[PDB]
This record gives sequence, structure tokens and C-alpha cells, in this order.
Amino acid sequence: SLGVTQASAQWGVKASFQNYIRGSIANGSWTLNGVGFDNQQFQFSGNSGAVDAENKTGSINFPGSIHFTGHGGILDMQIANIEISFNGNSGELIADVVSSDMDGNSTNYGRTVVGTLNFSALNVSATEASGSASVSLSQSGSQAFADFYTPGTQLDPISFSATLG
Ligand code: HEM
Repeated sequence: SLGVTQASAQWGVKASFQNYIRGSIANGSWTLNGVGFDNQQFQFSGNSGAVDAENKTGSINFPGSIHFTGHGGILDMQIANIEISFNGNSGELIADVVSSDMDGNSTNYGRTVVGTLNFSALNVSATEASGSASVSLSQSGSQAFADFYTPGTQLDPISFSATLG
């Protein structure tokens, strides 16, 4: 097995969700704690995780949170501590999620699979790993989005790169 030296990931959650949050219906915004933003993608930076190159499995862990708000605080969605887990060319996007429904009632979903990953590219070597995957929304993710997206909806794709040591 190989440890992650430096990893980075790029994921916008969903472009149409960003535009909704910042648009004239939600009249909302987001705040970031330990996460950046560029190219309409949240920017994650991590130095932990491990990759079993022999078996092409791994987990790439990131700190940081995104906090979406809208509708005078009725919409309140937190996504934190994302993790890209892979086994072969499939995997899971895991995060800690707390979100509210349209009544403003919050649910702590805990640490949950937000989507299943299907990698279009996944490369692993002695010194690096990188990949890009489509993200298919999970049951818990659909509930966290207040049922506005159905399970299986395609979110933004996620990409990552990591040095390994
Ligand atoms: C008073 C509360 C709310 C109202 C009136 C409301 C209303 C709406 C409306 C009218 C749309 C369509 C927007 C468009 O197509 O441009 C929409 C989309 C959406 N809403 Fe809200 N909503 C509320 C709360 C919430 C909450 C609590 C969530 C939880 C995350 C949420 C998640 C979404 C999502 C995911 C979409 C789809 C955005 C997209 O097009 O990608 N909404 N909502």
C-alpha cells in the first residue's frame, strides 16, 4: 500500500445547483471553510488517505466544508469531509451531510455515500494517482437535496490527483 502525500480534488456538487443557490429564486449563497472555489468547482486539498496499487483500491480524504443557504435560511445544506473511495473503476463519494427540508427541518445524515462513482479515467502508479468520475446521486443524497433530485441523478463529475509515497 501507498500513502497519499498531497491530493487535490475538484467538484462543483452540481452546476445547476450552484446557479439556483445564487439565483433569484433561492436568493442564497454558500460559505467555505477549508475549501476553495475556481472553474465553478469547489477545490479540496488533502494530505491523507492510501492507495493499494496492486489491487487498484484507495481512499482519498479531504477536510473542509461547504455551507449552502437560501430561502431566508430554510435551505441550509452542509457537506463536509469528502472522501473519494475506489475499487477498480467504480467507487463512492462519501461526506458528512446535514440538510433541511422545505419546512426548515434539519436532518443530520451523518457520514454517508452521497453518490456512486463511475470512473472515465483512473490511473495509479508507484508515485501518483488521478482520475475523473461521474457522480450518481444516492438515496441519502436525494433526501438531503429535499427530493428535488431523484436517486440516480447525475451530479457534477469529480476529479482528483494525488502524489503517493
Ligand atoms: C421555501 C423553500 C423553497 C422553495 C420556495 C423552493 C423552490 C424551488 C423552485 C421554484 C425551484 C426551481 C428553480 C429553478 O428551476 O430555477 C427549486 C429548485 C431546487 N430546489 Fe428549492 N425550494 C425551497 C427549498 C429548498 C430546500 C430546503 C432544498 C434543499 C437542498 C432545495 C433544493 C432544490 C434543488 C436541488 C433544486 C433544483 C436546482 C437545479 O435546477 O439544479 N430547495 N426550488
